[PDB]
Amino acid sequence: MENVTVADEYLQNAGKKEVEYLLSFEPDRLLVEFRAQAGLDTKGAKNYGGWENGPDESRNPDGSSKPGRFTGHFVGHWISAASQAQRSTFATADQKAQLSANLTAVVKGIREAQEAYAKKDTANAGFFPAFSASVVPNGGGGLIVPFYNLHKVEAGMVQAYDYSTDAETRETAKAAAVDFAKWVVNWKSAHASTDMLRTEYGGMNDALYQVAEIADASDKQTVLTAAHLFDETALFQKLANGQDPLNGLHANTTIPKLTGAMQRYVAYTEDEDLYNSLSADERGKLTSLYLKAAQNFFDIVVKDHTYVNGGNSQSEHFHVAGELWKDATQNGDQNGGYRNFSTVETCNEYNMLKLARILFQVTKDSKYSEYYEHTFINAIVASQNPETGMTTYFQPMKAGYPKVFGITGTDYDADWFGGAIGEYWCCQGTGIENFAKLNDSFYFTDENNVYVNMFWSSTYTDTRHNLTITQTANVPKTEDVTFEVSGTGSANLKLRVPDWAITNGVKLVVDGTEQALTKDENGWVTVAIKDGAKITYTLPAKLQAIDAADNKDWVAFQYGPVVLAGALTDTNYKTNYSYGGVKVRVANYDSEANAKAAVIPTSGSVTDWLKGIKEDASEGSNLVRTDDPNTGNRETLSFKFANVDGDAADLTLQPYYSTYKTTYAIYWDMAEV
Ligand SMILES: [Mg+2]
Ligand code: NA
Ligand code: NA
Ligand SMILES: [Zn+2]
Repeated sequence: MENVTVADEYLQNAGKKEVEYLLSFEPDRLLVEFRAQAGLDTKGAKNYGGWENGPDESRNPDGSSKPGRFTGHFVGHWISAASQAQRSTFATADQKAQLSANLTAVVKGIREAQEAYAKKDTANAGFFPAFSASVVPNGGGGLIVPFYNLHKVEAGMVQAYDYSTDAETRETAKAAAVDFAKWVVNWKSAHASTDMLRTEYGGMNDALYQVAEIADASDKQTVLTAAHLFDETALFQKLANGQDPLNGLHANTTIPKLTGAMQRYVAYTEDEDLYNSLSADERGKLTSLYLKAAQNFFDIVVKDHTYVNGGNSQSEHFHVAGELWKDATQNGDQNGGYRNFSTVETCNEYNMLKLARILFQVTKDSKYSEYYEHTFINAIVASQNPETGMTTYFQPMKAGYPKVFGITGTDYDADWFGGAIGEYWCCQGTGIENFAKLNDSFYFTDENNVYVNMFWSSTYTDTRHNLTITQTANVPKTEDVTFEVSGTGSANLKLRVPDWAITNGVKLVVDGTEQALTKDENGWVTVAIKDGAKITYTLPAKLQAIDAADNKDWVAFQYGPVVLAGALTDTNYKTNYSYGGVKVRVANYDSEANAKAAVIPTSGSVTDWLKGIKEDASEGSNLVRTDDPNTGNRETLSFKFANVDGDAADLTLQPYYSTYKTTYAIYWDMAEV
């Protein structure tokens, strides 16, 4: 098991805020709806409200009756995140003791509700009673996407089994998760003619495959059957056959299904007894249907459906391949609803990162690491307000919007949000996981190989070996990454040659001698390491312009792995949003800010102006790096346009990921005088 301490100050703050937020939740309030539906004493507690409202006005903080709600979804994410925080290195010993006690109380409380519910309703024994079993699988009575909500609890239980230090808690989580899988099988055999894939079910196949790994031998086949009930093979077949069926599909609905296809692959290939239990046909389909569907999905998404920050979707859906400008700009800027601002739901990138991660673990292809790094910085890290810890729903791509974050719904950050009842969007629930597990994908151990997935100052150890690796990195503020190795034994360090680096300037020095950048068949350079190894890896950052396939005149700028944004106008977090959907905050457009994002070359064409951008961002470039590399931290990166007219001439471009106090431009409108 990896242990990774994080020395990067921006990521330390991000992770510490999340631990504080997780600690602000009370177990009895998380447990209210489970208890109520199971007939157990609720101790007069209220649920946390918003998407965690239930049907009953006396238990809902806002007093509403049968509101649109997603009961259990955020409780499930909280179990995941509080578990992840036990494994991660942001929480102190004392924070971990308290959060672990809280996790144990929630896991035991849900198990108790499950068991009490099973006696009230034997036919549905094993159901997690977050809401009425009568609305499975399509919802009803204001309860939306039941299987999606249950998926979070089931996924949560696996994380608690994996990461709780409390033996009873692990055993309780396993019993709960296996009993829920048995429920899925019993429910579906009783409702054999009911389609349970038409309504969003989250990553239920994924979670159940993960349950099969933890189940007792005599339960595995039952859990595998449950998992496979949630494999949408008709979708997978289309994808495997090289179709792009995505136009009109809900994006966050779809992505986790393919992570579940990959979990099937992993579950069967990593347990020889399971692998051997398949037919020859089934065995071949692991590769020809499941892996192939996921590989092809990932590729079509990144090539044809992805914005410069690694994100996808508009109004929560995929649209026409390549029509990114159209989706981001031709859907209105009026306040409220889901319009231009509704690009790049943040859940989608949490899911894309998990898909890239399991594709990496199976294939070792460096392209998945390049994507991971890019999207982790420019969509996930970018999603957080560094003062509050809260996270985004949408990420607008058209210029002139602010970033809008959620609220706590707890006494955390009361100086910002006062006594307001929380909302607990999906994006806030994936959000808490993003920051609880923030250090889980820096390095991957595989036999005596150690893959460097991202470049961050950190220290890596693993209980399976006796080497310690300390990385110091600041890219792209400074260009040298160093590694220092201590301990005993040997290993093979695997390094990516980033596409974002100026290729001819990349240099690898190992123990004071330059090494060639020879790649293995998966794209990795390999360095033998042992005690006292010292590596300097020079990665000069490339400045580049990235347009949309459907509009050469809508252009974002990126320096090394950091997408830049222009700071346009001041924003006020108290008034800069409206509502859309179910209690979702959506950004309000600033048309004066948008007007500043016109990039008008003083002389010549837009094409010639773009050609005059230099990769090294030096004097003479049409976009010039202005910060001193040797002063300030990474977020002090700063750029200015040159040879342009109007307001853009005076703007600062800085990292998108750290921009939150102003409206911003990621994509600029290139225009002739
Ligand atoms: Mg796992
Ligand atoms: Na083009
Ligand atoms: Na001001
Ligand atoms: Zn979401």
